[PDB]
Amino acid sequence: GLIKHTEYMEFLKSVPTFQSLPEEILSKLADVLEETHYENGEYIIRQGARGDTFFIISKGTVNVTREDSPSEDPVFLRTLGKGDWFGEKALQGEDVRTANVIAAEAVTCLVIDRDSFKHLIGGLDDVSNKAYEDAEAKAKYEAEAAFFANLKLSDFNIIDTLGVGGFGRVELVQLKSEESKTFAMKILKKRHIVDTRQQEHIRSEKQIMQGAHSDFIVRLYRTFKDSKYLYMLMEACLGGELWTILRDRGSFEDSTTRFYTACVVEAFAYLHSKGIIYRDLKPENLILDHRGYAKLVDFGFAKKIGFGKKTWTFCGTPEYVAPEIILNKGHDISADYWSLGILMYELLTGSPPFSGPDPMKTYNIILRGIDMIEFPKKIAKNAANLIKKLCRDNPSERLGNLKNGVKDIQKHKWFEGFNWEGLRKGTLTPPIIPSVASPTDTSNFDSFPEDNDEPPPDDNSGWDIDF
Ligand SMILES: Nc1cc(C(=O)O)ccc1CN1CCC[C@H](O[C@H](CO)c2cc(Cl)cc(Cl)c2)[C@@H]1c1ccccc1
Repeated sequence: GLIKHTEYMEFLKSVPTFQSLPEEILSKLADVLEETHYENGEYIIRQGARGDTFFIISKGTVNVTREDSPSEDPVFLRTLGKGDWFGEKALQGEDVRTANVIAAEAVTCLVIDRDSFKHLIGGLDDVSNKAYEDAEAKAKYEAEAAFFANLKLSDFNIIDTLGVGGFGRVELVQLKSEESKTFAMKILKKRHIVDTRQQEHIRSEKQIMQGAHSDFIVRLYRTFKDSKYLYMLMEACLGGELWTILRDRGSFEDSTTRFYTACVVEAFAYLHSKGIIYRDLKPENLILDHRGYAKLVDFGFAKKIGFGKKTWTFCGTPEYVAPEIILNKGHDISADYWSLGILMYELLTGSPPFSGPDPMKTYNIILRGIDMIEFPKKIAKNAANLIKKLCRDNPSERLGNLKNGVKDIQKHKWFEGFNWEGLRKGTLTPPIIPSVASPTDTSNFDSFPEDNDEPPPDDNSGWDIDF
């Protein structure tokens, strides 16, 4: 019906999830959705029954209940109303109903069975599948956040240590209910953060790392907190630290360094797309997963900046600080292209190019520039040429900040023959293949002694409110 199709259309444009979708999808949905009516107390879905239908509530309210066992009272889960929906798993295949949906008053639902939804999905356009992916990604992450929001620290067990410092430590943890699932738990002493004045640094680290979805960045699922520590639940990358592998090997070959530099270029293309400066690039910030792919791990100095704006915080290890940071001229994402040049040089030779006996002396040699360095014979011509373009003194003139952004780095002669697409798909063979026997294998990390020392003092000031 023309009227009914427009009423369905105007109703679908009022639902927060469906309104982003194109007109083709919303119109084709309106062409096949059908109305079903219920009354107060009537069961729409019964737990344990089989089903092949998804419901969108267009009028009234429903009570969602469930029983954990046959000899137990039903536990009330939630109440849903106009614009909400339920029964979606019946579209994806699984028929058994895991909860009752009972009408709280007179209800109308717009329904679409499994076969109709499948037939609608089966024949669609190429543009029609692109905004569908954005909405599927958005709801796939909100569902991930909800899975982790249910968990507590008491649901995990410590396996072994991955790293130790003044900050605290990084532990390989296993989820008690699923032994195939292991994570890297970074446990920070709140006292060390307060003594170093990193309250806002750790606060933006949580915001950046959780919102980031890149295969070249370590995921941060959630955080926890208690009176002494902050806990950051991350993706376990069991291939090992790039700094220990670099230490063990001395330096990396040209092709080896190229694959790791390419991993950082992808991570930076993603961060720079969101207006985020990384600022902490060095071999210690890279970790290999079980395949040998490299990912950025630490977002302590990272910062969300506005398009066309600069920042002025003097931060970082002196050898990796860009000249505009030393000179207090303000900096943006182009300080990461400088860092990329420093990383290439250290990975190819075992040492970064600029280093004095203290910070001030290191800053003095940086201000002298990359054209004042005698490049080792070890560094290939194309690699030396790319380093000099990445480490141009003026950030405006720096490669990656020119006409085509990061594409100017990707198109450089050093990367000729490099399969960027194969790297993004995960089919490019990495240069060092780590040996990982299981999710609990920590043999690619150094051994750490257990911490026998006293716990740090309690910190009950509410700067950690969001953790
Ligand atoms: N939450 C979540 C978790 C996961 C995961 O766990 O991986 C995956 C997906 C989602 C998002 N998903 C949830 C259910 C409702 C909707 O999806 C159904 C098809 O199931 C649907 C019904 C109609 Cl009538 C019309 C359209 Cl366009 C879609 C929505 C969705 C929203 C937009 C696009 C696709 C799906």
